[PDB]
Amino acid sequence: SKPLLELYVKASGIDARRIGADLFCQEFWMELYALYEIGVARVEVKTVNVNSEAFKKNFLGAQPPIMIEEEKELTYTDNREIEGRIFHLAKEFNVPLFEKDPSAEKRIENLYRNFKLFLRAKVEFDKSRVEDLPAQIKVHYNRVCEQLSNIDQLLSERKSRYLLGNSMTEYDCELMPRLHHIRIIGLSLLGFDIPHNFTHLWAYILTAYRTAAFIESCPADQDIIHHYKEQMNLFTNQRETLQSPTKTHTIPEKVLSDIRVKGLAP
Amino acid sequence: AMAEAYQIQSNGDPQSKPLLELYVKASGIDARRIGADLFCQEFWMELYALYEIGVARVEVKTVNVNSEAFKKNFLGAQPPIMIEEEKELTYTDNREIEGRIFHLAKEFNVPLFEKDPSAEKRIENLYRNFKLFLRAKVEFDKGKKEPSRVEDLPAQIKVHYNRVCEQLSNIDQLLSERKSRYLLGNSMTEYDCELMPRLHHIRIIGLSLLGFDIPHNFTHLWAYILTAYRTAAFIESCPADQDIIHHYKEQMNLFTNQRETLQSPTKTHTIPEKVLSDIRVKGLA
Ligand SMILES: [Ca+2]
Ligand SMILES: [Ca+2]
Repeated sequence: SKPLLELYVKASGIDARRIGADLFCQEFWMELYALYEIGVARVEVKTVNVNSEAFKKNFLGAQPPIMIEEEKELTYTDNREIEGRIFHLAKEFNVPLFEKDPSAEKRIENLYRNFKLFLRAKVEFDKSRVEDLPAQIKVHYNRVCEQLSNIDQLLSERKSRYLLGNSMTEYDCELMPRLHHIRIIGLSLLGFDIPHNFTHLWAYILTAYRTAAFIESCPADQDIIHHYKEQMNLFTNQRETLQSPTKTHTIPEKVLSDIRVKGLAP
Repeated sequence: AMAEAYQIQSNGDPQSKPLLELYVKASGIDARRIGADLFCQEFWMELYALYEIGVARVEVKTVNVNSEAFKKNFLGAQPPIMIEEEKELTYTDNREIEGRIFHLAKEFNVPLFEKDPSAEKRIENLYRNFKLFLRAKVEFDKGKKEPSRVEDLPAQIKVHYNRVCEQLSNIDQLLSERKSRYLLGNSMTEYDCELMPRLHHIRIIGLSLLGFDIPHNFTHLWAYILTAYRTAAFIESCPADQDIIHHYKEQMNLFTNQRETLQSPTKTHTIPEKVLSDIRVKGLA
């Protein structure tokens, strides 16, 4: 007597059995998990290879995320449609999953925008150590750090476990995957981690790594790395290809100590 | 506001108003031609509404989604994508693109966005049944040199066609009761930006591939299609017939020979004769 929603997510380009690193797939999967956890929806998630013939013919060129509600004969291929259906369901069963917060919206966009500029600038430059970067590349790195600081500041003013309060919202479903992508790509491709002095931001990342919605929907490190390399036309050798999948959900020991001192975790 | 209007010296530079660039999926036959992506046409129509009244500057550019530069520049995002360079902003997600256009429409008192669950259901139900019929008939005709006529189809294929006609009929009925130029009233809204391209796709694909026209007795609907073919927002953003056909062929994996690949592009915006008369004799145009 509760709706079944099937979510199609883009598969890893390395192994089509593994979930890929599309951020919009993780956003909706997180939302759906939040409804699933509390018995408001039935949810199946399926991986798909977007280059496949059956995929193209079945969705006429739509890309994941795609959500299906067969009991209603409804296919939601557009992100507006998927969000609207999940919002309707959240609202129906009084689940506080959606809120409007222009501050979060701006912080999220601006962080990832600067991340993308830095990723491209540094990869092209390296075709190095961040400390040694010349001004014209280093400025992109600094701007990423500035946005990370801004979110640290926001979390520090709010004193909240999640971005808007003590419960998860659509904005965590967007920011947490972006932060984790920033970490994984930072450490592997760019030469940096999130600055250790941003204790609130790190506490929020710990919160992500303790949130079942995030954990269950999180791609392996190798699949995050391949996602960006593939779109950037960066070669991935077979050693890399064959790496057994891992999920790096660790916090630096000194950061964990700082989190305890300031009381930023349970 | 007039009192206030007398107290504002708002500048007269075309470069005052926001510049929004829309990247649209190109034709897979000739990448210089606009493709048939329905979300691209929806937002282009909305941008044109704002463009034509001087609310925004708008440029449109076609892209081969398979190009290395496009993949690298937008990290896998697909058209439609909207750029507002002067704000350093890139809207890659349809929620973001709509959000920005919605904001601007509101800010300048433009009645472009409304909420209507009648309209939203009718649009979805029409295109859903069209897609079912497209897929069912294409598969039925596999291994035949001459395609089947719709009138000869067995019940489990023909039902999708009948459901298409039912939904077209439902929309005709809604328009007849509303007596409006556009779907919701006198002004183009986002729902027109969704239905008019869908209707035109259905008309072109019906005549060219599936063996049917939008029924000629649906006079109010045909009047609304005529409205489309007289709305600059629609006309300017409308792909050529060959690119609409190719769009569905390339995903339905159907064969495009050298000839229709070399077919010179045309845009068929023609109402049937008796239908145009019916429209005139009811004053629907
Ligand atoms: Ca989608
Ligand atoms: Ca898009």
